[PDB]
Amino acid sequence: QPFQLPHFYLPHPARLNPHLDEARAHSTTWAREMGMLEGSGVWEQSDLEAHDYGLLCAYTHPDCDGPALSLITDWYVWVFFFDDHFLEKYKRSQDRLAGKAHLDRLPLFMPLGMPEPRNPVEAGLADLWTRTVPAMSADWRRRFAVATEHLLNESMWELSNINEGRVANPVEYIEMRRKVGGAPWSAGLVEYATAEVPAAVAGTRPLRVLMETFSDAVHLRNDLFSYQREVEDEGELSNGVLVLETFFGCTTQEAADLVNDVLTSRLHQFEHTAFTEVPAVALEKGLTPLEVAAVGAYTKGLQDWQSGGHEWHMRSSRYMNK
Ligand SMILES: NCCCC(O)(P(=O)(O)O)P(=O)(O)O
Ligand SMILES: [Mg+2]
Ligand SMILES: [Mg+2]
Ligand SMILES: [Mg+2]
Repeated sequence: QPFQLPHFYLPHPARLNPHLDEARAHSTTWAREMGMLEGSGVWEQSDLEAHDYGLLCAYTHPDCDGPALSLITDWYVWVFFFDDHFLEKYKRSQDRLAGKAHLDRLPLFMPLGMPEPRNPVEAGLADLWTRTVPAMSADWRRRFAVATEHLLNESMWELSNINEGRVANPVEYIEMRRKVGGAPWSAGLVEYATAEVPAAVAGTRPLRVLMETFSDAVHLRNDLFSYQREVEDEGELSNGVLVLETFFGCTTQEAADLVNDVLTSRLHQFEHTAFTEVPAVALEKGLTPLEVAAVGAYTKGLQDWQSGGHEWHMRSSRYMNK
């Protein structure tokens, strides 16, 4: 173990969806149906169960019913399969050209007909997209497809950095995980689980800031938990602890300690944003009682996502949690 986990700022206790065991059973079955287990070259069933994405989603989406949790869990099974698949098939061989082609096919499985799927990533996305889109607005649809594409562009950017040996500097790292990282995608599914953000406030600064603080915080937390795997097994350079470490030339523990202080700070700004800036713009735009409740449902969702996410990271076999 390369460093000891720091003292985390954890103000709000996590809650756990009672449909957890339902989500587990369904998603493991769905994974095999998509071809993500034996024969994938990526996961065996034992891997998927040890990662425990049912537990992740039950922690991060505590209030939705059994069917919603099952769909969300499949989404996360898919997003992590895509991550480990891309690593195993393209990153470890630094196959930038084949990676590009792989990624270029995936938008064909998010129509705003579809081709036949040739791999589990394509198969999973096709399935999820058809199951999810009918329940949401046409506007959520366009935003969610964009968010999913950003995730895809992220893998490319990361691979190119690995291939050229270039670690991003601290501002570059943050801005890149903001622009193409998976926080808007996660927040996209929080809306599915809670309510879509009223368009009257969706593009305003306080909701933008709310997303910035949410994004920074979730990535920095994961960086702390996955540094060991990423640095001494994967060769992944997209990690905040590694970014500070190379920039300052400090010890691993020193960088993790500062990363965590940055994390606590982002969490502070989230709380302030959620409590003050967002309610203010809700008044300024004259949202109805119903619209205000949707906003509150969503921001509350982000809070529970973060608290649950930490409890998951402390348990999943993906991470440095002893
Ligand atoms: N799509 C899921 C993202 C997975 C990660 O969180 P992990 O540390 O678990 O590998 P990332 O690769 O972004 O660091
Ligand atoms: Mg990744
Ligand atoms: Mg990863
Ligand atoms: Mg990580």
